[PDB]
Formats: sequence, C-alpha cells, structure tokens
Amino acid sequence: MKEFYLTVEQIGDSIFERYIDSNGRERTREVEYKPSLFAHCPESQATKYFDIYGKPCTRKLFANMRDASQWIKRMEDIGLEALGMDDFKLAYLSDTYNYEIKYDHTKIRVANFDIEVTSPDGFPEPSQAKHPIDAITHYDSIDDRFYVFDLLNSPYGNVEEWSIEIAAKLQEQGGDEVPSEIIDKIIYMPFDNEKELLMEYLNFWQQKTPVILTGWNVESFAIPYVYNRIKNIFGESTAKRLSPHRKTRVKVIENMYGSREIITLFGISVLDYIDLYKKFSFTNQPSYSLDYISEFELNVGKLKYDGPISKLRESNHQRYISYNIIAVYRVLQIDAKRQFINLSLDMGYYAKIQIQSVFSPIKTWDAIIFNSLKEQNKVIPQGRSHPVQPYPGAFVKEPIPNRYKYVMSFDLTSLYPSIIRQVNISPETIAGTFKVAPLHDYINAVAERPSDVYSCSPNGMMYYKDRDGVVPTEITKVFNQRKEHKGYMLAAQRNGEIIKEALHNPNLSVDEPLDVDYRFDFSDEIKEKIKKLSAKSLNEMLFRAQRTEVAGMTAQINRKALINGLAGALGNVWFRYYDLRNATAITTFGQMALQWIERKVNEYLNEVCGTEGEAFVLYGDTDSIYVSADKIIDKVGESKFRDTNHWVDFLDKFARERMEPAIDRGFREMCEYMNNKQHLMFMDREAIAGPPLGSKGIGGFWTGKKRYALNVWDMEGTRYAEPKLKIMGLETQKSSTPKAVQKALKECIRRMLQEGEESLQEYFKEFEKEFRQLNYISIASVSSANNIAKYDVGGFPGPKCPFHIRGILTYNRAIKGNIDAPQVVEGEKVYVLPLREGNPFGDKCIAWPSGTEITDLIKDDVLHWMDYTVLLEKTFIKPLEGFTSAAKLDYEKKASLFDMF
DNA sequence: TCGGTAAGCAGTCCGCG
DNA sequence: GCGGACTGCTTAC
Ligand SMILES: Cc1cn([C@H]2C[C@H](O)[C@@H](COP(=O)(O)OP(=O)(O)OP(=O)(O)O)O2)c(=O)[nH]c1=O
Ligand SMILES: [Ca+2]
Ligand SMILES: [Ca+2]
Ligand SMILES: [Ca+2]
Ligand SMILES: [Ca+2]
Ligand SMILES: [Ca+2]
Ligand SMILES: [Ca+2]
Ligand SMILES: [Ca+2]
Repeated sequence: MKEFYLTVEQIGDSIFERYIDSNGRERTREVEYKPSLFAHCPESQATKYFDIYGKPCTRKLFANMRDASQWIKRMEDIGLEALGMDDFKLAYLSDTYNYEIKYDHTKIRVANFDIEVTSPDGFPEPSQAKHPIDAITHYDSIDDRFYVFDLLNSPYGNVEEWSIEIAAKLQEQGGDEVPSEIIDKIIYMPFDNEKELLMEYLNFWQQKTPVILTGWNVESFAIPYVYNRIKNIFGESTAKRLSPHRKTRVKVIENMYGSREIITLFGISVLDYIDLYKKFSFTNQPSYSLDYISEFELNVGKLKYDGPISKLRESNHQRYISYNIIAVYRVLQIDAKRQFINLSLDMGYYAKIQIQSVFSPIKTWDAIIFNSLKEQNKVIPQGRSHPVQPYPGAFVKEPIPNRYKYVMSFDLTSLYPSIIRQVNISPETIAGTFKVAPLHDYINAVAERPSDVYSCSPNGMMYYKDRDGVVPTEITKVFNQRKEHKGYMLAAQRNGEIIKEALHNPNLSVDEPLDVDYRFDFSDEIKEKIKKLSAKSLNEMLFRAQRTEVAGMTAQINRKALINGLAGALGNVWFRYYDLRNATAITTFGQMALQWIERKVNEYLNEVCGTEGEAFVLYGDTDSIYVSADKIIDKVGESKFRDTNHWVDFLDKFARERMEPAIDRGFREMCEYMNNKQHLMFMDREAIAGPPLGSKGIGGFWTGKKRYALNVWDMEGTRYAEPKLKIMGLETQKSSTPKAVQKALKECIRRMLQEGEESLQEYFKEFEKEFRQLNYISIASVSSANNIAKYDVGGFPGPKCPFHIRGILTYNRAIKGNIDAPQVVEGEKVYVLPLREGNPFGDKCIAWPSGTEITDLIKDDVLHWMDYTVLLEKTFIKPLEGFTSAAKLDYEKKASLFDMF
C-alpha cells in the first residue's frame, strides 16, 4: 500500500512524524528536514521557480528550520518579501507525500475517552486537578474495545467492583442497561489506588497511542485534567508521556471576553467531538450536554440517577461506572450517524494538513493552494499584516408583508464558488480595473460594457481570461466532490419518501428489509418489492434511508462550507490571499446577479400574463428568488386540477420547461455583459408551495426580511408524502424560544398554511387555556450568557444589565453560600423564566444552566412564582400577533352580526 | 465563544410637550 | 406606549 502520515510536528530542527508504512505498520521517525524559502531574483538569473505573478525567484536551502525562520525575520528587518511555505511541517508533508493521499481508516488509531472526578466542593478545575481521577473509559478503534479503569479506593470513599452482570440488566431489573452490543467489548480493570490506575493508564497509552483523540469536552476538560493530575502526583516528565514525543505546551485560547488553557499534546490530533459537532452539524442547540445532544441525535433517554453527581460514586458506584461507559459509547453512536471523524480525515488528507487543522478553512485552503502551486514550481507569496476593514455583502429584497398563496422558488447553485469560477477571481488573475457605474445601471443593463478583453465584476475589477487562476481551479475540485455527495443525499431523501408512501399500506407478513444502496434511486424492481413488505421491514428501511441521507448531508454540506469558506477567507486579514478587491468582486457580482434575474423573471412573467409592471418576484435573499404563482394557477383555474399533486406537477413542469430556460437566457446575457470566462450561473427550481387543494389554508406568508413560512410539496425534486413546512427566521426556528412554544407556534403556522383562520383560532384558544400545565423547562427561554461579571455590581444588576444576565444574578443570590450548587458558566447557555411581582427572589426573572433541572434548593419557589402571563405574552402571543398581522388573519374570532343569534 | 456580511427581535435607557 | 441609539443574541444566506 501507499504510505500516509498520521501526525506531524516540528520540534526544534526536527520533524517528528508518525505514519503508516508501505506494509501497513505504524511507525515513527525523526527527520532533520531542511526547508526551502524563496527570494525574488533578477530576470537574467536562470530559474525554474516563479511567484504567482510570473516573477522569477531563487530557492534558498537552509541548514535547518531555525535558520529559515531567522532568515524570514531578517528579510522583514531589511524590508523584502520572504516567499514560500513558512509552516515547515506543511512543506514537509508536501515533499514526503507528493501524490493524492489514499488512507486506510482501519490503520488509524481513533481513541474516544471520558473521565470521572468526584468533587465535594464544586466543579473540579482542570488547571488545579486537586481531586482524584476515579474512572476512565477509553475506547480504542483498532481493538474495538472499551478499556475501563476503575478506582476502588479514594479519600471520597471505598467501593466494590463494578458488575458487568448488573450493568447488562434492564433498568427494571435494577440494572444500568449498558447496550448488549458492547457488553462483550468491555475490558474492566479495577485499581487499589489512583497512582497504580494512572501508571497503568500511561503504560496502556504507550502501547495504544491515539492518533485521533476525541470524546466530549476532552480538549477543555478531560485532557487538561488528566495531564495536570498526573503532573501533580508524579511530576512533569510523567505527564508528558501523553505525548508520543514527550512534548506538551499549555496553549492559551483567547476570545473577546477572556481566555482559557488547553494542553497541546505533540504527535496527537485532538478532535473534541463537541467542537466537531458545533462546526459540522449545522444545529444551534439550547444545551451542549452530552445528555441533551444524545437525546436529540439518537432519541435515547436521559441517563437517570438520584442525587448530585458529587455523591453518585459513593451512593451508587455501579451506576457511576456504567454511565461513564455509556457516555463514551454515545459519542461513538453520534459519530456512526453523523460521520464527522470520517469527514475530518477526508478533508485533512485532501489538504495535506494536520487533521486538527480541518477546524480552520484558512489553514485548509492555504495548504490546498500551496500544494497546487508547488506542482507547477510556483512560489506562494509571504503572508502580510492587514487592518480589519468592513466590506459589503449580499442583497436582500424587502418583502411586502402578506400571505402568499402559490409560490415557486429558484436558487443559484453554489453561488459564491460559481462566481469565483465564472469571473475567474484569484490573486494572480487580476488584470486591472474599470470605471464603475452605480450598481443599478448594471442591473438594468444601461451601463457601458465594462471590458472587451477581460472578465469583470460590477465592483470595478477585471480578470484574465486566458487561463484559470489557482483559486478557481482548486475550488472547482472541491465543488465537484460536493456535487457528488449532494446527489447521494437527494437520492436517499427521495428513496425515503417512497418508503413513507408504502407505509400507508404495510403487508401482514414476516419478512426482511431489502439489501439496497440508498444513495441511488430505487429501481422499479426494488419499488415492487417494497410494496409487498411488512411495516417492520419498511420502518427498518426508512431508518437506513434516513441514515444514508444524514451521511450524504454531512459530506455535502461541509464541502459546501469549505468552498464558501474560501470566498470569505479572501476577506479575512489572516489569509495569505486576503484581498478586499477579490472579496468584494464576489459579493457585488452576487448583488447584481440576484437583482438582474429578478428583473428578467418579472419581464418574462409579465409577457406570459400580458401585463405591465407587475411584481412576480416577491422576495429574494442573496441568490434566491420567490415567485408568486397565483396567476399561473389561475390561468388554468383551480377547478381543473384533480388533486394537490396535479397542480404541483403543473408548476414543476412550468418551472422546468418555461422558467428555467428564461432564467438561463437571462444569465447568459449577463455573462456576456460582464465578459466572463464561463457561464456558471445555474438557477434551478427549489420549492413548490401552496395550500392543499380545496382547503382554506393560506399557503405561505412573509413578515419581513429573513422571516417567512411556506407549505412545501416538492423540494429540489423530492416529492413529499406529506407536505413539509419550510419556516425561516420565525421563532419556531430560534434556540432562544421555549421548546413547548416552538412546538405551539409551529402548529399555529401549520394550521394557518394548510387549514386556515378558523383552525388557527381553535388551536390558539386551547393553547392559551392549557399552557400553565407545561413543564417549566419546556416554557423557559434560552440565551447564551456573556459578561456576567461586567454587569454584576455587588450581586445586583448594573446599568444596562441584559435580562438574562439579571436572571443569573438573581440565581447567584438565591444559591449564595452553596459550593455544591451548579454554577452558571460564563459563555454558556441558561434557561430564563420571568418571576411575578413580590416573589422572594427580589427580581423579575431567574436563570440557571441550560439542559439542567434547577437545583432543588430553589425549584419549588421558582415553580410557585413563575410568571405564566408574561411568559405567554412574550414568547407566544407577541410572535403570533406578528405572524397573523402579516398574513392578514385573526388568531381570535372577531364579533359579527351573527352573534345576535 | 479558537476555528465572510445582512439583518431580525428583546431589552435598557430615555425622549416625546 | 412607541421609537431611536445602543447592547446582546440569534438566524439566513
Ligand atoms: C449557507 C451559507 C451561505 N453563505 C454564502 C455563500 C453562498 O454561496 C451564498 C448563498 O448561500 P446558499 O444558497 O445557502 O448556498 P450555495 O449557493 O453556496 O449552495 P447551494 O448549491 O446549496 O444553494 O451565501 C456563506 O457564506 N455561509 C453559509 O453558511
Ligand atoms: Ca460524567
Ligand atoms: Ca444557492
Ligand atoms: Ca404493501
Ligand atoms: Ca439560497
Ligand atoms: Ca437548470
Ligand atoms: Ca463589579
Ligand atoms: Ca423596540
């Protein structure tokens, strides 16, 4: 097999690399890598090296990496550009793996771990590590085993061994319900004392050294805790054994409000799963507890235990250990579903970076572009300092707030990367500038043609047309990967709908789910077999189709994110190729494209309808348009349609056979106007929306920019078994909105769009009557909580104190003098409830850590004093008033002359 | 929250005769 | 009461 790296580090004048050799073995080597950098040279000097602008460069070979770094400094002192890859480990990887890397995940040691630490005096701070580590569960992907290290004797209590037999039993048998499928994979090791536990853990770590290290909050908690605890007990040298090269560094992570410390383990790639999840999941959750996320992702119930976690080991060590094991497994289950580790390996190996660098698109693109240019003996420019400067982005049309009955939407494929490719936007393809007219003049095609030679953007920029720039070349490669995975995602989605349809008529039989590849549209044969399957088999197939859809979604949306990241990286001062000329060329072209096609679509539809100045495009945001289809439907007449699906088919056909060709013609003209390199503005139909045929549903409504709801029957070619609400921006979509309130508002919207005013009024009346019975957590608001300290004046709200911060301050007074009470953590999320006048808490609201029950110390008083009237008005009525006024509907029945009867 | 812009709503403070 | 200036937070793209 072809070799591939696992990890790489620079330590002084050495590269330390762990890798898989040609025989599939893990090896480590130390290499005295001599790096090269570049200076510009006279044209009279023969060279094969040229900078991206075609200027000749001489290669400087250094005796060692320190010399190269010192040279960079002296070049700054002189005032001359020092060209080339200054991150020498990336240059090392580029030289050592000068081919497309094919990696074998089965040879990569991926470790998932979690620790337990009993703490009687509050949160056990990892920088202090003053409490014993009393459990570690460490799963190894190569062994496929959960290694459990269990401390039996501690100053906080001596306990009996954990029982695998009790662990396996149902919770109804008094067991812990450790999943049967991992029971045979547990290797249990009890310890007489913590020193022996940790010494054996380190020996184990030496034998089975993680390449990828993950878990939940491992970077912020588990790793620094283990490191600092071992340091405290044994000294620094022993703690550094967590690194295969015995090198660690405290790294200070800074944000706007303060800083925190993590431990960098040289020769390990830490991918904390909480951070993978935050980056790659495209959710915003009210809590990031593993409990909360596991329930969301897997539909597994909360891990139940009595009393505080600080007393769990002494009261129920059996459950304590089982829950530690289950916690590690839950992350594995989340990854089996989401496949973020797979994604990270794919992207990291593609770019030729340390795997942990996938968190940074700037670093990822720096490496991709460097490797690409190096192939042509081209030389990358030096990174430079730039002041942060604001620049313009997308256009968003102001909609007329209203109901909108029939709506077809259209959206441009991968807009920003497609603009880069079409215009040929790259650092080295800049050709010059032209004199700009107001944007409106380009939109209406009255401005003079910018250039007859170069490819243009309406920001004034001109680009070469003779050859693709490196940015277009490389962005295209990742776009093509994205397109492939999106194809799989949509097939799995369509396949899912086939199965949902079949589930209307399940067969009474005992059978098996079909062995099929859900990434490809089901054949006629598979379809016929599905129609004969039991509900059991169909539901299993549906689960599998949905899992395939999720895998496709991960792979496509994050490749989309990567390529979009390149567009914005051009506007990030830390990117080697930062250039606001290029960043603005993208965004300004985007504004033009949207408003240009708005004009073209209005002109086309006024022509088909035989009208003048009528606005068919009701809304657009960045690269989408929403078209009112009422007039199209009315031209055949609602009474001609057999059912909802009939008019959906009709609009689908109209969009594909009439509108898309018109749109294409409009964009081809725009391409010629800007003299672009290649026409790549592909705007395809997205949604078909409307009320069910014969209903009083309103179909859709807008309240303003980025705030709308549509009843969708078909989305990008997926014809739904049941209509799906597409709601954007409204409170149903906001993590700050109480859970039960999101649910209620969604049902109000569903009724509005599908059933009509009377249905809405019926539901509103019921919700208003019954909502006080809702669990307090389900009706609590949610907010991130920053700068608690800033607004804290002696335990009380300072000037301009935000509402949620006031709530935290109230909580802090109510729990004062309790080291055991859960503390609100700066920067994390809280639940927030309003409090009635005259409550014992002395203020109008209270807040506590999100994803948790409020401490029993104050729970009953919170429940007693919760202000239901305020909560309802703020989170439910006010947003509903907004929806209904926009939709020109009433949520309460108005008096009429009929009431006299 | 270590890892591009546009733009909405909650809430504080305070004006608005 | 509502709206502007401002802070804070959140989502759409
Ligand atoms: C969603 C999203 C969009 N954008 C920018 C870049 C996108 O090209 C542009 C339009 O957004 P989108 O229409 O959401 O995405 P897209 O056009 O890139 O891809 P798709 O084929 O799925 O429609 O907005 C971001 O910068 N970050 C983001 O997270
Ligand atoms: Ca735990
Ligand atoms: Ca798009
Ligand atoms: Ca059937
Ligand atoms: Ca879009
Ligand atoms: Ca098309
Ligand atoms: Ca203070
Ligand atoms: Ca206001």
